[PDB]
Amino acid sequence: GIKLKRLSDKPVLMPKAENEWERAAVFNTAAIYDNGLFHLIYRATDIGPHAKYGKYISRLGYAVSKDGINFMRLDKPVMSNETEQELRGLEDPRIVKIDGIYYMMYTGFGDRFQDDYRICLATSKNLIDWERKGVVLDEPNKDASLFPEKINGKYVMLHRRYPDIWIAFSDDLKNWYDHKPILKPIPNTWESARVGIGGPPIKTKDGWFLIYHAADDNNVYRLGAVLLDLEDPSKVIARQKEPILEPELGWEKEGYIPNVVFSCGNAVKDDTIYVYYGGADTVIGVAILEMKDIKFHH
Ligand SMILES: OC[C@H]1O[C@@H](O[C@@H]2[C@H](O[C@@H]3[C@H](O[C@@H]4[C@H](O[C@@H]5[C@H](O[C@H]6[C@@H](O)[C@H](O)[C@@H](CO)O[C@H]6O)O[C@H](CO)[C@@H](O)[C@@H]5O)O[C@H](CO)[C@@H](O)[C@@H]4O)O[C@H](CO)[C@@H](O)[C@@H]3O)O[C@H](CO)[C@@H](O)[C@@H]2O)[C@@H](O)[C@@H](O)[C@@H]1O
Repeated sequence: GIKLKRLSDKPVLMPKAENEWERAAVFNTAAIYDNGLFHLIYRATDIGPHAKYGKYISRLGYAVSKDGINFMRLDKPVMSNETEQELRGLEDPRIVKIDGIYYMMYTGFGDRFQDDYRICLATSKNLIDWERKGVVLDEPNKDASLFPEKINGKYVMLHRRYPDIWIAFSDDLKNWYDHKPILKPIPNTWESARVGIGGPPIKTKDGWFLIYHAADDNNVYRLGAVLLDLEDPSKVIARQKEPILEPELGWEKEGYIPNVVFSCGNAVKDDTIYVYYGGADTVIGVAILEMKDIKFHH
């Protein structure tokens, strides 16, 4: 069925030894195509992103490309660890643009107590200057994004009350209602342990195309695909049984976290989806899917 095609056998972005904030790893990047350019807001750590390596701090960098493969990168992070909720940094951003404003949801990792991580919101007009809007849901949660437009006059968000993908609605982004689970793990498969969104969903004629990730019982992360109904995105029209992307290359299989492909961003240019993904929580790669190749067996 659906399979992402890698544009390169090499990463499109790698850590940079000269800059402490991105010395160890760059991964799990937001992505958006705007004004003729691919833009990445990428997660970066000073240390390998696991407790076994040390007290890593995640910050958000900016990179830009004309072709979606060769990137230029800014020397400093566009968002750094500023609040108490962000003591251990900002993780796994997802960005959409609605009416001239970029809405970035990210995980603020505090680690002051058990499950001290929260979905936070920041907005920008330019992807460089970010204004914090605070915690979105005051509960242990992550893997969140707005839909790229309002549905029936309402903001809609995906989130992940472990281990399932959830949806919720809001008039003003301040209070949320109609919480319901939309996607769950399937036992004795590649997607048994947990699920979560990839990048933000993409609107097509047949429905909302949503890339999701899942872990198996050996903690191998892969990507999958689902189609949601346009008017009621809680309804799953189709879900592909097989993954669309798996760890295959050396920099996907080996790194700080072995056997991981993980996406927080899918940019669109001329009916081609550019899916950016972290490899082994260490580097960033890219793989494509043409709109016309979005075909579900059901
Ligand atoms: O966003 C922060 C951080 O998230 C990372 O991934 C998430 C998660 O991280 C670990 C931890 O997750 C715990 C729990 O951890 C397991 C184990 O649990 C303890 C105890 O905490 C539980 O209460 C108890 C069950 O009642 O079991 C105990 O054994 O602790 C181990 C050591 O810390 C850890 O290896 C085990 O995975 O796992 C459950 C799901 O199974 C989580 O819901 C729960 O939050 O969270 C802390 C921060 O609070 C982290 O420091 C730990 O690394 O790991 C999950 C997979 O196991 C993953 O799904 C979560 O996303 C990374 O994404 C990282 O990059 C990021 O900085």
